[PDB]
Amino acid sequence: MSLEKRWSLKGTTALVTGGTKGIGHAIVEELAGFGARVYTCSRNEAELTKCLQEWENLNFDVAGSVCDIASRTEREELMERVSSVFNGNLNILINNAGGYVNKPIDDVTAEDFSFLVAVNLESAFHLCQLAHPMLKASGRGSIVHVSSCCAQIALPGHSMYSATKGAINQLTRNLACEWAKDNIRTNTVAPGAIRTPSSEPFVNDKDAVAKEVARVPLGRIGEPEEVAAITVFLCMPAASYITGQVICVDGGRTING
Amino acid sequence: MSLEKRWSLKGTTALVTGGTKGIGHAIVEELAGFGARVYTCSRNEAELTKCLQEWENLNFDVAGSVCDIASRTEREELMERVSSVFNGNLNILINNAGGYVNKPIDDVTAEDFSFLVAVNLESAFHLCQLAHPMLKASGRGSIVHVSSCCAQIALPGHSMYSATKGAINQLTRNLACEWAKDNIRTNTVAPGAIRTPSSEPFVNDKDAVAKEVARVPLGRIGEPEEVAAITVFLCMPAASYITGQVICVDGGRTING
Amino acid sequence: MSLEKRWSLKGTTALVTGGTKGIGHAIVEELAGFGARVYTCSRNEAELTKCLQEWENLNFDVAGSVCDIASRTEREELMERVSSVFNGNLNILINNAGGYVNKPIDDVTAEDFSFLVAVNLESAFHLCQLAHPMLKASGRGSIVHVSSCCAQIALPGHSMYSATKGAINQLTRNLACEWAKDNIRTNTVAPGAIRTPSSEPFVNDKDAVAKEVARVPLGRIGEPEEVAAITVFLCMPAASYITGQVICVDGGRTING
Amino acid sequence: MSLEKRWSLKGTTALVTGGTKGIGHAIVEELAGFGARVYTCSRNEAELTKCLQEWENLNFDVAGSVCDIASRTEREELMERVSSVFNGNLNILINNAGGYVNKPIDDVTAEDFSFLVAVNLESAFHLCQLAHPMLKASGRGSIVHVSSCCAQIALPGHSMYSATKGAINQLTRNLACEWAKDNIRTNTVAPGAIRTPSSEPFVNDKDAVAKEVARVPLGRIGEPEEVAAITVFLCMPAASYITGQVICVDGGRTING
Ligand SMILES: NC(=O)c1ccc[n+]([C@@H]2O[C@H](COP(=O)([O-])OP(=O)(O)OC[C@H]3O[C@@H](n4cnc5c(N)ncnc54)[C@H](OP(=O)(O)O)[C@@H]3O)[C@@H](O)[C@H]2O)c1
Ligand SMILES: NC(=O)c1ccc[n+]([C@@H]2O[C@H](COP(=O)([O-])OP(=O)(O)OC[C@H]3O[C@@H](n4cnc5c(N)ncnc54)[C@H](OP(=O)(O)O)[C@@H]3O)[C@@H](O)[C@H]2O)c1
Ligand SMILES: NC(=O)c1ccc[n+]([C@@H]2O[C@H](COP(=O)([O-])OP(=O)(O)OC[C@H]3O[C@@H](n4cnc5c(N)ncnc54)[C@H](OP(=O)(O)O)[C@@H]3O)[C@@H](O)[C@H]2O)c1
Ligand SMILES: NC(=O)c1ccc[n+]([C@@H]2O[C@H](COP(=O)([O-])OP(=O)(O)OC[C@H]3O[C@@H](n4cnc5c(N)ncnc54)[C@H](OP(=O)(O)O)[C@@H]3O)[C@@H](O)[C@H]2O)c1
Repeated sequence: MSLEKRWSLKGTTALVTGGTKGIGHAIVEELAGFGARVYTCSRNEAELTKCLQEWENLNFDVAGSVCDIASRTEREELMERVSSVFNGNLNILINNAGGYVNKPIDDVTAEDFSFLVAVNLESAFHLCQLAHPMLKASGRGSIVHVSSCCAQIALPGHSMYSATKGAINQLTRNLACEWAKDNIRTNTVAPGAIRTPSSEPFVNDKDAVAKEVARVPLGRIGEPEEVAAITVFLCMPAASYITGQVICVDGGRTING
Repeated sequence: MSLEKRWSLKGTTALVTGGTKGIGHAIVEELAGFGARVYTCSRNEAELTKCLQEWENLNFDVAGSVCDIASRTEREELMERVSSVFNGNLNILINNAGGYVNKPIDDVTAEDFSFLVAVNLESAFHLCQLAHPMLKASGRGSIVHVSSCCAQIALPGHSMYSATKGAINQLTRNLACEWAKDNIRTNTVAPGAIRTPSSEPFVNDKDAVAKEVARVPLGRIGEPEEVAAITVFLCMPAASYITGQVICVDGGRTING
Repeated sequence: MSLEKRWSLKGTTALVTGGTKGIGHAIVEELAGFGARVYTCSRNEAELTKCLQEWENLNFDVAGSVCDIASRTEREELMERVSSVFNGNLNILINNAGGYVNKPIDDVTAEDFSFLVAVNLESAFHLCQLAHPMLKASGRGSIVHVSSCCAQIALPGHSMYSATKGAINQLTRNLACEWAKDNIRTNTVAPGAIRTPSSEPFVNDKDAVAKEVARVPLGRIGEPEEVAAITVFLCMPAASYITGQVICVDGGRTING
Repeated sequence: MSLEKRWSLKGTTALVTGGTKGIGHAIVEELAGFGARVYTCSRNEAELTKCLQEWENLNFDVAGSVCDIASRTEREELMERVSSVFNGNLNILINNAGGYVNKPIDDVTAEDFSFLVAVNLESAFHLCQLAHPMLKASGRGSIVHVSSCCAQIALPGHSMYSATKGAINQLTRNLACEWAKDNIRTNTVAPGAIRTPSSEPFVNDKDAVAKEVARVPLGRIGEPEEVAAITVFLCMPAASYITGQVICVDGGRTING
């Protein structure tokens, strides 16, 4: 296969959960920029409609609908709309939307626990199950979860958040092996500190980011499109021999002494 | 500190969940053999009473009560009995009891998901929270989760089971870092195929174990006391500089090509 | 930067060691396909000349000279020619050329040891040293080592080969952290079994292929351009936040139980 | 086997390279404390003689001879003496003695490279080869390398040192798999900062200590016997199912964000 084909996504369809802000927003534009048809979602109808209007002016083909992926019913309705819009053919699934709690281990409540598990673990797992017939039908499927580099080290207050992301890391390996017979590859991008609306409060704390950036060899927090780039590459045919891998996008955070 | 003291557990107290069968049963006898006072539990009153009667004849000091660690209420009652029996001083917590489901990813039900998470992840997490005041009060605390070597590789049908065990692996690192100030170390033993009542059906399938043992460099399945030995060592003062680690007890399974 | 600029190597200069066959040949053509001026080498003058002739006819700007990277003097002369050709401005360094010995541990000779160390480890380390001033001068530097997925698992007869590759994996982390101040990133691509002239004896052993393929979830040996694609991506500005990582390109080999 | 027999080295024979100071000295006394007949070595005749005199007075059966493990001829003469002393029956091989250089990557000289490779990598590999017939003859063999926790992260000035130790980590996996048929297990203990005569310049730099201690969850540098304890455990029959593992002994250093 030629270079132009191997580095292209024209004629592919993709689903990105939580694509109205930050990393997921960058992933949607990065996928559409390489010729993919993108479907996304969020919980805010006004914000989602503004983004769909913005992407239309950029000549992108992006559809979407309101969906809280922490609800089993709404995950099923979402995959039913995706299956009808894309005619049951889905090439790409990006499990981007997540949830975050920053509390010491003693302070994690029962509701904190179930919230993180529902949005970070059960949602991705169920969406993979629902996507399986469509990924197999497309002929070339690519699942990319976005996890966190703190699923390999210990950060203060990240216990249950990092634990759910660690489960996602292992789920990557099971999916890659079980669904290899369906020509479906599964990988994970694990970001470090990235400038998103969710990381804004931490970013506006001068003393907090100074502690963080000092641990980063590249000496800065990452940008959303620095995560979206590798995410998109893993979905290209050029990555046809890469499956089951956890790629850290952290500027060297986790490997730094 | 002398060699005899560093390799001893005399004068310590321990809690082992699910200590009536298999690995947990071996852990209880291994802890008691080194002079520890052991508290354990299971869901079967008759079987638990027989084990407590057996350990009494072996001159062990083992107490216990019926408890389903998948229930939040029963976990709280258990830690209240442990706190009264041990006078609020607990040195060792062994999160041994677990749950297992063997199904392809497509077949994992919503009830399969919540069952595995409750017994493998939430129970261990909550029991650590409840044990924290007593571990800090003892002056030298040791938490050991028992996970699985399949939280680092992909085995058929192990998806959600391995995913919960992967979360346990990351939780080890958070606990070791957050509670280091309380002189509490946290580690994890990750067993391979071990001869227990739970692994019996797989063990009695000649073709299935032949596939498994062929992947094991040592050419056999492990015994329960091969897991209990390292578990006990991690609780001794000799392991005083080992914390946050995931030790695989698999006969070389996961590192074998 | 825009999408077009982030996914481009236009205006860059690169060095690939061993680009006349196999993976290195795929990397050269992949780099030039994205607009990079390439310099390559090998030990065979006639073969390198034919490659340079072929690449010029494909309108690539690729230069080359004969060099045995296992020779310190020839590594210095190589980096001297690269400096004059590119005017002391080098963006990319790909350490591809290596050596291989398949013998049990009892059979590895002292000459086998020193050969594997010289070609797989010392060459890459020294070339990084000699390239450091030029990479810093470019303003945007990217080092990529080609290691092996068997640096994480044990394959029969791979002991010393995998040991040197394991040393490469660690060197990646040191290079990423020490030279991040110079705007240089360092990563590593660790391939599985790839169809190259070196692997030809392994590929023509139908029994040995079937044994290896059975352990690969994707059910096949990789192709050279499947390694070259991710190699080139790690050199693009799109990978600006990825450093110190070892990316296994093996079709799921190392994570398949 | 019973508890007493599984946690015993009575009747065993061991070899520790570099047992006159620091970690190796702790390993010798720890092995003999459990009943093992030990053989050790160093490059200083007077110091080794005093150690042998001290160990005899403590009623240990420890023998020794002068040997520079960086010399192939002296490694062969060493293993020749070990064979006659133990009558060709060797249970345990501890590769403790090593070398260290702290320089930035730009400053590592060709002599620094070859020195680190010879003492940290080639010595251990060759000694394993020479010990293989004796370990197989013992009927129960155990190899333990002493690597470093910095073979998983990047510390300033550790590049080549950590690279050789990273090679040791991989060699552990090959040795465990190739020699499992001979009833030989191979594992690795990877220490953090330990109070040894070698680390004395680092320990007497109050600024350098505080910088390192701040990254250690346990908030202190380790002690030699904290490394020796787990080293001895991996040689006991109790560890019969543990092989091919790298156990970090660093107080949580490598997993602390
Ligand atoms: N520093 C970092 O940013 C960082 C570091 C490590 C890992 N990560 C991971 O990277 C991923 C991206 O995170 P982010 O930083 O972009 O912030 P985020 O809050 O995880 O992403 C927010 C986007 O997802 C949507 N969303 C949130 N919860 C949702 C739900 N339950 N159902 C449907 N949509 C939902 C949001 O829209 P609405 O709020 O309107 O629903 C918004 O469009 C996350 O999974 C996170 O765990 C981020
Ligand atoms: N091959 C293997 O055996 C293997 C491999 C990898 C990992 N592991 C892990 O090693 C650990 C030990 O497992 P195992 O093989 O000994 O079998 P297991 O079924 O996990 O352990 C059973 C013991 O725990 C008790 N138990 C089970 N569920 C419980 C609950 N909800 N509440 C309280 N007690 C409970 C059982 O008593 P009752 O049933 O009477 O309650 C029994 O005493 C598990 O966590 C498992 O995940 C085992
Ligand atoms: N299955 C696989 O192919 C596989 C698997 C894992 C890792 N790898 C790694 O991936 C890399 C690519 O290997 P490959 O299979 O492409 O090898 P290959 O097909 O034999 O290619 C070797 C290339 O490097 C050149 N070369 C070899 N030794 C050299 C030296 N001392 N100095 C200068 N040039 C030299 C060769 O040219 P001359 O021979 O004319 O000098 C040739 O152009 C290697 O580092 C290998 O260790 C490969
Ligand atoms: N902070 C740490 O201490 C630390 C951290 C990470 C890893 N490590 C590793 O742990 C191991 C223990 O190091 P250590 O700190 O105990 O070193 P040390 O205190 O300097 O002990 C060195 C011992 O080995 C002997 N020795 C050194 N070079 C030798 C050679 N070429 N041939 C024969 N014997 C030799 C020495 O005796 P002579 O000098 O009289 O020959 C001495 O008995 C080393 O492999 C080291 O790389 C240590």
